[PDB]
Order: sequence, then C-alpha cells, then structure tokens
Amino acid sequence: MKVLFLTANEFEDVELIYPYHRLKEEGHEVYIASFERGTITGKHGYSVKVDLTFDKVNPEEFDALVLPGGRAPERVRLNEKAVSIARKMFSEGKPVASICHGPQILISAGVLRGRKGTSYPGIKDDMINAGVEWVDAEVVVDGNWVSSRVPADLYAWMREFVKLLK
Amino acid sequence: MKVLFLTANEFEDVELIYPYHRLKEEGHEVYIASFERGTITGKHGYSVKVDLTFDKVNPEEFDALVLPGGRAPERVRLNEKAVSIARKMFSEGKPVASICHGPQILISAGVLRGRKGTSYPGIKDDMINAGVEWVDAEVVVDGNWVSSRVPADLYAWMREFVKLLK
Amino acid sequence: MKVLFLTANEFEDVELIYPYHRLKEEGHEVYIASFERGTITGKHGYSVKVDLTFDKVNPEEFDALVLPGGRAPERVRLNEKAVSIARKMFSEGKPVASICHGPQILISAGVLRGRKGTSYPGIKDDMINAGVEWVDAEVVVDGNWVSSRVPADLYAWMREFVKLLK
Amino acid sequence: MKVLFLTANEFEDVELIYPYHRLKEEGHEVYIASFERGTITGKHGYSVKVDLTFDKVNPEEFDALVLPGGRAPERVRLNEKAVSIARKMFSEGKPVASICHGPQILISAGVLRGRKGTSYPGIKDDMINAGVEWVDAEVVVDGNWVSSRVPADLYAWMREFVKLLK
Amino acid sequence: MKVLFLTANEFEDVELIYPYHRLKEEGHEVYIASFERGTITGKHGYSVKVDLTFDKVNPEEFDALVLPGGRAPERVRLNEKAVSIARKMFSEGKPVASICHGPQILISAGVLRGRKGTSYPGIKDDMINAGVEWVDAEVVVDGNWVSSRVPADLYAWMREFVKLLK
Amino acid sequence: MKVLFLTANEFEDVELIYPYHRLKEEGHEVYIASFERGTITGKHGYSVKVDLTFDKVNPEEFDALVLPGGRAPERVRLNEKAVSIARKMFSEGKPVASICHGPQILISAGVLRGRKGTSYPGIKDDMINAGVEWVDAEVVVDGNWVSSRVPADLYAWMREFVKLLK
Repeated sequence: MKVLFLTANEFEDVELIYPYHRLKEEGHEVYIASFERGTITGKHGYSVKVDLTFDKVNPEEFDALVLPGGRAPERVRLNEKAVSIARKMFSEGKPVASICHGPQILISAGVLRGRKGTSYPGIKDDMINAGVEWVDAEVVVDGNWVSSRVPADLYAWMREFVKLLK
Repeated sequence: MKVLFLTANEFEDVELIYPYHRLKEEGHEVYIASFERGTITGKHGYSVKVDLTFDKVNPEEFDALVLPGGRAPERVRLNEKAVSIARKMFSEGKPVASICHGPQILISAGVLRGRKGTSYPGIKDDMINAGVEWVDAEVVVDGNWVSSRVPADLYAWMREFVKLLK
Repeated sequence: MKVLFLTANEFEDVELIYPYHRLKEEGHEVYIASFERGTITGKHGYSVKVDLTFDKVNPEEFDALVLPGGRAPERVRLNEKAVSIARKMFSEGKPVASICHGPQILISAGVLRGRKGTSYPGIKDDMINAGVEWVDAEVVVDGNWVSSRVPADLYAWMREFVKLLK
Repeated sequence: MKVLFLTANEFEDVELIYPYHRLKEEGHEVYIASFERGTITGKHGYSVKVDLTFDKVNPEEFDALVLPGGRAPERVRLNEKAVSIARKMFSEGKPVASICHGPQILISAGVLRGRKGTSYPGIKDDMINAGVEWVDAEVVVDGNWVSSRVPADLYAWMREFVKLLK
Repeated sequence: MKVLFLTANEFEDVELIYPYHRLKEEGHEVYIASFERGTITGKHGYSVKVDLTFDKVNPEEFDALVLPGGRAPERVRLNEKAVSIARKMFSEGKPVASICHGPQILISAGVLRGRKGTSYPGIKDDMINAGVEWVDAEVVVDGNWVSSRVPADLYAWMREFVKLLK
Repeated sequence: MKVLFLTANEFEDVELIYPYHRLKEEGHEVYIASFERGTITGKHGYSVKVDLTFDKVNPEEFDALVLPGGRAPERVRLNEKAVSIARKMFSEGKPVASICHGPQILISAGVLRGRKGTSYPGIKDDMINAGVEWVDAEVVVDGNWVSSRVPADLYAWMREFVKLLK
C-alpha cells in the first residue's frame, strides 16, 4: 500500500509523525505531499522532508490518505489541487484517516454530508454544518473514514486505520 | 457606549489591542470578558487584563460586541454562555465587529444564515456552510455586522465599526 | 497627508501597528522607513514591510512623523540620516508623534531643549538632561510634538495626533 | 503486560509519545515514572502526566521497560533508584527498549558489558567504553534488549519491541 | 574587597556573569543586589540568586560597585534607593565598573558631569547630555570609574577594573 | 600564546565566552574553530564568529586548547579532524581546559585512561568508563589538563588554567 499525507507547515507534530512510523511498521510506503519540495516544520518544531508537491500527486497512484491536524489544514484546504486529491480518494472509497483539524480538508472537499465521524471539538460546529453526524469519541470508523480528535487518541486512531489497510 | 470583547488566551494580539484603543479614543468604555478573571496572553505575548467572566456578563448592559481572532475563538465557541452572549447581542441588532477567526463564535451562535461578511480565508468554507454569503474584502458591512479578514485590514475594520457606534 | 515612520528591527509592535492603521483610517498615506529595504520584525514577532530606506527619504516630501518605541530608537539614533530627517521635520513645525523610547531620536536630533513632553519613564532622566520639561501623563501636546509613554497610552496618543493632521 | 517508562523533563517528545501509544494499541498498560508527581515537558514542549515516582516503583510489578531519550537520561542516570530499576529489570531478562540517549541509564546500571546494541551516534564512544558492541543500525535486537538511534528509527524500534511482548 | 552589583531582571547575562566570576577569581566577595530576594533572569535566560535587596544595602559596607547592562538599568535607575547607593559609592571615590547601559544608573545619580567614559554607543547622546566626555573605546579609566561599551569589551573592562581593587 | 577553541552550535554560552575574554585579558590570542565559517549560536542565543574550520586547523600552530560544554561536544566528537586536534594537543602535553560536556571530545580522542579530572556529573559514568579518576570538585588540575563541571565553577576553572599559560 502507498499512503499519502496532505500537510504543510504548522502541522501538529505527533499527528503526522505517529501514523507515518506506525504505517511504515506494517511495510506500507508513506509519502508526504505539501505545497513545495523541501522541508516543513510542525507546531512544535519537528521538521520533515516533503516527498512531492500537490501538483505532482496523481491520486490514482495512492491507496490511502492521512490528514494530520494542526494549523496546516486551514492552509491546505485553500489549495484546489490538494482538496481535489482528498475529494477523489475519499469519493473512491479509499481508506482516509483524519485527526483534529485534519477533516477541514474533507469539509472543503464536499464529501462529508451524511457521514459520521469526529474532529477537534473546537470545530465540531463546522463539521455539523458540513452535514457530519458528529460524535465525541476517541475514534470513529464510518466505512472508509477513520476519524479521531486529539493526540491522546493516537493509539486508537491507528489501531482502527491499520485494520482498514489489511 | 459600552463595548464588550469576548476572547481568551491565544487571541491575535493586535486584533484585540487595536479596537480596544480605537474605541477608547472615541470615549466608549471597553470591557474584556473571558473564562476567568485575571490576565490572558495573546499569540505574540501581549498580556491583557480580564474585566469579567462570561458567566457574569449581562448582555443587556452592553451596546456593542467585538470578536478578535487568533486561536481563542475555537475555545470561546465551546462555551455556551459566551456563544449565547454573541447570539443575543447580534440578533438584537447591536453592532458586532468580527475579524479573522472571530466569526467562529457567530457560526456557533447560529446567527449567520443569510448574512454577508468575511473572515480569515482559511475558514471561508465554514462561514459559507453556516449560510454566509462570503466576500473576499478588507471590510464588509452587513447592517450591524462589520467583518474583516486579517491584521492588514485593521484600519478599514474599525473605520466602518466606529460609524455604527455613538 | 503623507506620514513617515522611522523605525527598525526590535520596534515595539503595537506602537508601530496602531498609529499605522489609525492614520490609514483617516485616509493619510503611511510610509515605513528603515535601514534596508525588505522587512523588519518587532519585539513580539510581527513583521512589517519597509517602504524606503533612510537614505532615500526626502523630508520635504512628508507632512508628519511618527516615532514608535522599542529597542529600535537606540539603533535609529546612531544613523545620521535618520536623525537629520527627524531634526528637519520637527524643527520645521511638522506634526511629530513619539511614544516610549521613540523620543531618543529627538534627543539625538538636538531639538528638545525647552519643550514639554513625556516618554517611557525609564528614560525620563535622559529627556530631562536634553532640556525637556518631563511630565508623567498618558499624552502631552506641545505644539507640533505629541508624546506618550507606554502601549496603554495608545488611545490618547493618536486621539491627540489625529487632531494635528486636521 | 505492564510497561514502565523511566523519563523526566526534556525527554525527546516523540521517543516517549510514539512507544506510549504504540503499546497502548496492543492493549498493554503503560506507566510513566519520573522524579515527582505532576507533569513533565519534552524538548519540543509536549506535556505528559507522571503516573508514579521512582521511589514508588516496585520493578517486580512491571513486565517491560522503555527508555526514551532526550536530555532526560543524563538526569535519570544520577538517580540511584531509577538506575536500580533499570538494572533489575534488564538483568532479569525483561524486555527493555532504548532509543538515542536512553541507554545512558543502562550504562549507569552497569549491565551493558558484552551486549550488542546502538544509540545516538553522539554517545557511541560511551557505549563502546561501557562494553557494548556498537552497531550503526536502525534497530538492534540482543535478547531482551531492543535498541535504536534516532526518531527516524521509531517504526523499526517498536516493530521489534512489540514482538518481544507477545 | 566586597563588590556590590546593582542589577535586576533583563540584565545582559554575560555582563553580570563575567565580572562576577572574574572578581571571585581574585578572592573578592561578590554580592548581587536587586529589588526583591529570590532569583533574577537575564535577557538570555541565565538565572542568578539575589543576595540582598536595595533597601538592605548599606553602601559603607561595600568596597566597589559593578553596573552590568541590559534592560535592568532603566528599571534600577527609577529606584531612589538603588540610585542613592551608586551616588554615594561613586562620589566617595570607590571603584565603579560600568558597561553598556550600566551607566544609566550613574546618569540618574547625577555624578557624571566633567567625567570621562563610555557606554553602549546607543546612549552616547544621553551620556553627553549628562556632561560626560564620551570616548569610543573598549575601556576607559577615569579615576575610580572604569567604563566599557559592549560584551566584546569584557576582557579589557575587567583587566582594568581588577587593577583598581589591588 | 595562541589558544584554540573547539566548539559548534549549542555550546554553553558562558562556558565559551568566559574563557574567551579571560584569556584575552592575559594578552593571549584566541581562535574559535568549528565545522564551518560564519557564526555559531549558543544554547542561550549568544552568537560568536568562527575563525577557522576544523579542516584548516594545524594543531602545531596553537599552544593551548579550550573545550566548552553544551550540546556542541556531542557533535564535535563525531568529527575525526576535530577529535584528532584534541588528541594531538592533549598528547603533546599542551594545556587543555575542559568544562561540563567538553571532555566528551577527550573521551573520543582516547587520551583519558589513567587521568584525573571532572565533568558534568551527568556524564560521570562515561568519564569513569573512559578510565578517568573522576572527582566531584569545582576544578581539577592533572598536569596539562584543567577540568571543571558547571558554569558555577568558571572562576576556579580559569584561575587554574591561566597559571599553565604563564
């Protein structure tokens, strides 16, 4: 499996680094996509290398999608290509894992109406206004969409996501 | 005029400090409400004194409302009392100034359907999903609601808001 | 009216940003002059664009002068061109607004003997030794010179300065 | 299984948080021991709750040991009780995972002579002088001792460690 | 000899720590005086213990005076007692070492007219307005007054000061 | 005398700056060597200019060696040229001053077996495993090697080291 991450500067550090390594443990290949080649830096100062830009991403070449939180989703969701990647992969039924502010990208992709999931509670109302049946739970599994709220949910988040890739 | 601010830790410093002094210049009384008495600190390290808590606010003794941005609105909008203050003052047609993430509180108050305004572009889709006719402009005036996007808009934001007050 | 700001890195953030937007509100054009083109960053991390260098400034093309505080004035006052700009505009009777450490530039310009004003209390003795009648007040108006002490004075500072610009 | 963490302020954040959640996913109980009850903060500013003090640890009540790195090991290795915990658990053949500066605690326990492992390259000379056959590899498995070097090794580090706990 | 330091929070770290240790090498006793007991923290984050408060200082019980720079002198020079200490010791001819912003305290003590010395170049004009013959030199010795400009001058500053205490 | 400093980014600021100026006071010439030309920045944010790279150092052109602490030694000790410089100067019996983590470089040079000295207590066991008779004292003098533990020891450290360069 090839796993794509859509992220940018000001990502929540552990919400990117934890699924990155957890999926590598399984032997999946993990790819970080962002605006520009080079490095990006998290809220807490961890730097990670960008593997490819949004413009170079063909969503048909990836099997699953991870959306870390932080402040990066509010910039990534203004990128028509990045939102388009999320829309197609989510629409095709490929596994999509979101945590915290991550699902702001899915809101912008227009794919969440009638779906069930969670997010950082601070944006629950925006999830609800997008048509999500929002629940306060450490992990929600709604078909291909695995969603969690905060870094304390990491263990449950990837426990469920890893099952979807098996 | 008595002007109420709803804010918290991690407010955007100049988005609070600028209207605070701009409205003081006009002779209005300005009040900072937050979760707890004491002080709150902005994203950039400015400290501000809290005048009263959300719980102690009677919205009928205030004439106008200011909603600065930063990360504070995502905390403030989870406080039922703070959201009701904004809902009541806005629905009564009292002047309400919002900037950046400030209008997340108005989203949560359920008052934006059919209204016209702007915000930090990063949350445009959330404004639109709440029923806002979202405009990309340095300042928008929709009756009692004066909205702006980013600190570069400060001059235009209060230029319009000061007109609504007396 | 064209309003010039003389400043540099380590400016006190709100002492620059507040009058910048307050005077823009009136429709005045505002210009930031510093050592180099590019950007400068305040004590608290706000960045602002430099419009022109001290060397490119013709003081005859500007109508008023604003001197924000911070650590920048102790650097600007060593620049002979910057001090000559302040000397020429102040002695010509053009409106000059200073706050906090701002008037260190006026001290070095040699224009303060016999004047009345205020500053950050920490440099009260240096103002006095320059011949200033130093007053502990939120704003002082001495002809063309409007002076204040600290960020808490911003509202009164620009309230008085805006009057001088009509 | 009950898994014990020995750590303190200035731990390398992901080197604690990653194995913490990875082992929770398996259903193991994880416990953070440090000098004082309360919270500890990592190099990058993440806060974690301390479950018990070194004084309260009975090593017979735990099945495995994790030693995150950062600057914390250099303080922990001066604590006679913490070093004793590591000495007893490692010598008993219980699974011990160390990464980066973590094995400085094992150096101080005097248990590494004749063993094979890795560490932050910066302390390879100290590992070698303690009697370690030092290997430059993302993960080494030497009986009960699973060692890795840097955050980039996290996926391999816990891949091998979880096998030992089954 | 007993050497007294007058300083406070935001002292320039090496301008305090360097003479502190340099004079300890000679066998002198060194005392840190500030506003309150406890610790004070320099601009760069070093902490030092306060030995006594300004109120408790009897100037006749100390043989020499050191005035480090930073932002502490602008606060110390507003304390009538601290300024009184400096006034008495300097006017009595006891050795006084100042660097950077340090001499702002001597300016406020009113003892510098007719004297020869240096300072951080940024306050040169304030020194001159206090009546100082200001010299751009790494160290100046004017009787009991040993003055320097910046941290790069430290070696010369204490080279001259230790001679005065022999 | 020409004194060489081996250091890098994240040096303990006062552990470099203090001996730098103390030895300049004696009239010695002081040289900062690091990985690259330009500047390096200490843990506390002090900036110092690099005089030459490790690659350009001819150890025969220097009379004495200073090894400040911080986190720089853990990177410096991985550079074969830097370690060879310390090994050769120490082996020639030239004066070598180390403090805190400084002696990690000497550990890596393999020159400490049978020698007597001290270090940051946190690496006591690594010094002992390198063959050092470790002493808990503010300064130790073992022939050409003058060693100390922490910034609090600075006065005694250079008190003893300066004697070796007379």
